Amino acid sequence: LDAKDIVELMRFLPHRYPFLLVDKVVNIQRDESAIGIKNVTFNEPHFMGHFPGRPVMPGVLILEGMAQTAGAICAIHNGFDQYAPPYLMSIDKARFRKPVFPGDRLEYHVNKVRNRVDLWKFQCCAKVENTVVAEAEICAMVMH
Amino acid sequence: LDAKDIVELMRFLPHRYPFLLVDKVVNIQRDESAIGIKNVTFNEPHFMGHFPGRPVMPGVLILEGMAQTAGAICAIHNGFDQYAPPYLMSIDKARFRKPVFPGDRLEYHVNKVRNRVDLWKFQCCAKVENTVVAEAEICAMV
Amino acid sequence: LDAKDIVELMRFLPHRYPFLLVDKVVNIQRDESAIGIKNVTFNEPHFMGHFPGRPVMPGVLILEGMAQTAGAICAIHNGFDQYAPPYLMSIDKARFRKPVFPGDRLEYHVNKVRNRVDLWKFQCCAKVENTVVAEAEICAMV
Amino acid sequence: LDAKDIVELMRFLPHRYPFLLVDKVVNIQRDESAIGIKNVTFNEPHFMGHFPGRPVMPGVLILEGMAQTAGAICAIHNGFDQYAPPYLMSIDKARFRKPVFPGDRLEYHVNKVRNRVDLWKFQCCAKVENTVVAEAEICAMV
Amino acid sequence: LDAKDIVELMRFLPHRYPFLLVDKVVNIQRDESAIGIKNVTFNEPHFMGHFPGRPVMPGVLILEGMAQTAGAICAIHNGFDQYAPPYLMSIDKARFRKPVFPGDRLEYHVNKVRNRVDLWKFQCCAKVENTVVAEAEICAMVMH
Amino acid sequence: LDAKDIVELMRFLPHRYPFLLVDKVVNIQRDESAIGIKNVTFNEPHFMGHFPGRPVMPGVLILEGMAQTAGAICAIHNGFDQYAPPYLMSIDKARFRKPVFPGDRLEYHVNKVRNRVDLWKFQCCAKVENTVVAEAEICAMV
Repeated sequence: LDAKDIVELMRFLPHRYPFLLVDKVVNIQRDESAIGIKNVTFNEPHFMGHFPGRPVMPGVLILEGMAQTAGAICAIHNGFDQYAPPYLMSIDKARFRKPVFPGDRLEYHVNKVRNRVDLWKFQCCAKVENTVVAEAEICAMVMH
Repeated sequence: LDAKDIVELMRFLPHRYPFLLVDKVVNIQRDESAIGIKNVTFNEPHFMGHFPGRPVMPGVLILEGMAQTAGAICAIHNGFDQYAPPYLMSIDKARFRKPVFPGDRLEYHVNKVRNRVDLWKFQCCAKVENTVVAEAEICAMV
Repeated sequence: LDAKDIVELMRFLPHRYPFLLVDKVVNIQRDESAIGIKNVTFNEPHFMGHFPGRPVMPGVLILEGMAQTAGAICAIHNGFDQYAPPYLMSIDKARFRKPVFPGDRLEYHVNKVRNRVDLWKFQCCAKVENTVVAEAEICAMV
Repeated sequence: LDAKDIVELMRFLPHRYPFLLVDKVVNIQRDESAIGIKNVTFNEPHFMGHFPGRPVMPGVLILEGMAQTAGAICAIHNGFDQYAPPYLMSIDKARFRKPVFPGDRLEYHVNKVRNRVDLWKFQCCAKVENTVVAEAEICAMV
Repeated sequence: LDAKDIVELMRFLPHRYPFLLVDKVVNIQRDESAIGIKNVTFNEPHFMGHFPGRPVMPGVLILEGMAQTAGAICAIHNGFDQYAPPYLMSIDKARFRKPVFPGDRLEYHVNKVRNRVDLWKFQCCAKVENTVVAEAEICAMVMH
Repeated sequence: LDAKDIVELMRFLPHRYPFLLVDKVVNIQRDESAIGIKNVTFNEPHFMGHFPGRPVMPGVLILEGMAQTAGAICAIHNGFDQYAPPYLMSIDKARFRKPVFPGDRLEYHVNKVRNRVDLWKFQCCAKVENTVVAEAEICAMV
């Protein structure tokens, strides 16, 4: 199974700091499934304000992590890259079960559902230590 | 109808820079409805990486804007404040119709649906110049 | 009348984050007049320190806003761009009448006075909702 | 002659990062004159965008440097502090003669002219190695 | 064995963003040993410039991580906290063996050597997946 | 004797904000010795958290300053540049004698010891006003 480090990811994702929210993608099975890795550390800029004295990872950035891992494997598979950026179209059945904190390691399990005509839709679940922490169905399109 | 400037907001929202994503809240009708204001400007940190030479507002921060205006009127109404922080639980039927850019002014129209037992759920739609730019149903606890 | 969005602006202004202080320029009449747009939002880096718990837009950044809108229309008109960067030379009669806050929208009305030999000088006034909030006469070279 | 380090300054200036633009104030003669110290280093946030690959100190921040040194000695002298924040009102005869860069050390010589009824006006000149690099007359209220 | 989460750590370390470089401390045996946890993620501010397009963790921040975990257990043990800040005095035998990257998880193993009269000196080794990535002997003093 | 300003430095050091920790390098004698300049100012990001209301320069960034001035003269001498990045391997006999603050000007005196096969090791001492403030022996590869 394929894997991508951060420098490789940068070839398929246009996202940069402070908005590149996966560190690795592993167990990449073509197009259909992968698992994205995101280390959560206190030394991230969002923790300055979310929340002061009580750092907790904003759910929306988890969603964004998920979306980036999905979009990443699709850009890899479809011979696309950055220079052709994604555009988030829908999020459904997004459910947050447990807060995540500095020190936690997020694994974003994404499963295909659909990817055709510059438009993919994945089923994604976020785990921290085989505990499901969030889930959503995320759809985006891509432009050129 | 009630309004809150940024300094007042800061009393009900624990959120600070870089994650305080509403600038005002206006036409606050108790608990049931409001409209949050967010000016989009190029001089915001996320525009460094989203995207380089092509700044466009991340939809998730639109969601977060909506969630903040909701939670803010709920914190105001229920005699709560910060020190009792919110926790986003669900987002459903989230739909992004049109990209927003520096210079745009977002208005987050939120409408009650539910708020009881430290648990509210609102129906929210984001507009730029009477054009609906996004919509979601957001639910959080406190 | 011409207008420029942020991405276009970037071709005429070398300024980048955190010091690109206009979001749009509109009603561009050649070289002679324009109006620069700057949305003020809490999510800007300078509000971390100006001031803590009391965000208020620094007057010098309003100045810098005005200077950029002027220098932009001049760079556009004279077939210049970035790669040829401006150098602020003078500011006179600068007067700040009212504080501006998150949620506010600044319009920088600039009027020609002079532009020849890589050296322009404009009369600029900043408004927030047809209320004059500042004014200055600014001169720079290139 | 009196001096203030950064931690002392913080008691008289409400300004914080990224907008606290003097590091020291020395040769403080009551109320009438001082000299503000500002080290220019590449590791400052504004150099990210002013300019990319060509760091050069923004003139308006030099202005702001001067204003802060003035407002500081006034806050010290008049038994004021932060909690009573300044408001910049005018800038006149502002003239920038030479660009300043990382590695440079700015000295802001300020001279009284006026300070009464929460309203001072100073004559300020900025030097880098006994070379005048800018000058302005600045007035603010409190 | 004791452990401290980030909010607890904040009581014993005065360090804040962008210079709080441990996320957790675990297996805290009094004063004598612990292991500090630091997740390395791309979304940290230093990665903007170290290096552009090639994020690699600066060794000096690893040293700093180590020093913070040592100083943390000492502040805990000695009934100290922040408000009494540390002051780094020496670093010796600092050796960096392998680069660390976004996605990596740092464990800082620290062992006592000395702690008396507001002055401690620890032996510290940084591992990523039971692989020694760095080591140093770090001494600091504390003031009140 | 050779000198490099910040823009030149940028050609030999891959490091950028917020981790470019020298502003100049002067008295560059080939490869063998130099002196790096770093102005310490309050307006640097690390001073946000090191420490709040008590800014004091982190010793490790002093080390990093020294390492950068070393690696910079080595990159200059050996016809290298950035695109071939350095990797810090050892630090020994590192000793911090006196805290440095905003307003201070650091000078990093570095002296060769060794530089062969993409592997240099220098003896470095940091001074503020002819007072030795720190010292280390630093070794890196490329």
